[PDB]
Amino acid sequence: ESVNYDVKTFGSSLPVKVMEALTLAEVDDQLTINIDEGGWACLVCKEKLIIWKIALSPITKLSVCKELQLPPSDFHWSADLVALSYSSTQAVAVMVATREGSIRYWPSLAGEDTYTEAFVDKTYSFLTAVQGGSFILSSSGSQLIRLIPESSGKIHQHILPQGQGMSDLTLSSVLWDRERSSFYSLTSSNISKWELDDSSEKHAYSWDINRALKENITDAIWGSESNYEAIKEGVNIRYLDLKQNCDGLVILAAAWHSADNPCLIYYSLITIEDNGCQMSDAVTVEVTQYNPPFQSEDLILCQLTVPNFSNQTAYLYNESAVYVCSTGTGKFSLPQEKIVFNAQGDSVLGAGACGGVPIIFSRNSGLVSITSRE
Repeated sequence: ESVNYDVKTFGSSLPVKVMEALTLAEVDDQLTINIDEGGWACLVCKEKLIIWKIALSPITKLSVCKELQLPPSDFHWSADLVALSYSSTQAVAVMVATREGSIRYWPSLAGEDTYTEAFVDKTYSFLTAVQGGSFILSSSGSQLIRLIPESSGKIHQHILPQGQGMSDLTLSSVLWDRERSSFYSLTSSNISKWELDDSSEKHAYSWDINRALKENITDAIWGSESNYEAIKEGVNIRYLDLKQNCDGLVILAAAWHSADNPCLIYYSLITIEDNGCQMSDAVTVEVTQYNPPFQSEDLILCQLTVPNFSNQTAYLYNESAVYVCSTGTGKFSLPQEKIVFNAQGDSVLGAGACGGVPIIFSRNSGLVSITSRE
C-alpha cells in the first residue's frame, strides 16, 4: 500500500453513464475531468460531457447525473474549458468553450436541450465560473474575457482591463478567489490580479515575479554549490500553477540547469503574501521530492492542488502519481510521500477537493481520497 495514507473510494458508486465511459475508454482516449468545489464533477468524454453530483450519500432519490451534448470542434474538448455556476440540477448552470472560442451555455442543467451559443489566431486555455453567475474565458496568450449570460438569451462579453493578452505573456493558470472576489492569472513572467464585481473588474496589480523570486528559487536549489555564481545565470525557471492557502499565494515552479550532470528538474512551491498591490520581502521556497530527470521542456507537466487552506499541505500531481508536499514552514504539514497511480493502465485523470479532502480521479478506481492514517 501507501505508507502514511489511505487511498480509497470516495463517495458512492459512480453513475452508470460514468461507468460506461470509463469501462469503454481506451488508453488512446483522452479523458479529463473537472472536479468542482461545489460538489459536482464533469467528465469530458469524446463528444459529451457527463455531469454528476458527487454522491456523498448512496441514496437514489438524491442521485443526479446529466449528459450534455458538446458544441462541435476539431480539437478535443477539455474539462478545463467547462465551468459550473450555482444559484445560491435546477441550481446548476453550465458553460463550455472550445479551443477556438465557441461557447455553449445552459441556464439549467435540468434542461439539457436548452442552451444558448456565442463566439469570442486565438487558443483558449481555461473557462472559470466567477461571481454574478458569469465566467472568464482565458486564452493561451492571456487575453481574458468576461462572459455574462443575459436573461434575453444573449451572452455579453468584454475584455478585462489591461487584459488584451499579447515581454512574453503566455498563460500558465488562473485562480478565482470567491471570498475576496479576486481573479488571478499566472503567465510565464508575471502574476496579475483583478478585483471583480457582478459585471466588471478593476486591475489591481501585475507583479514581475521572475524578477522577484528568481534568486530565491536558484538560491534554494544551487545556492550552496561551490560554483553558484556561474550556475545561476544559466538557470531555466517555469511557473506552472497558482493556488492559495492561509499563508497566501502558492506558486508551483519548475527549475533546471542544462549543464548540470545529471540534469534534473526541481519542482518548488513558492509562498508569498498577497497584501495590497506589492510584494513582501518574505518569500519561502520549498523544494519538493519530485525531482525527475530533464527530458524535454514540453514534457514538464505537473499541477498543484491545495485542498485544506490551513494545514500547510499541497499535492503535486501528473498523470502517473501524486506527491504529498508541504509548503511554508512545514510546521503543520503532512508526511511527504509519493503515491503511485501508474500501475496496470491506471492513471490520474484529474484532481480536486471535496470538503477539504484531496480527491483524485483515477482511470482504474474512479474518485479516490487521500487521507492521512493519523
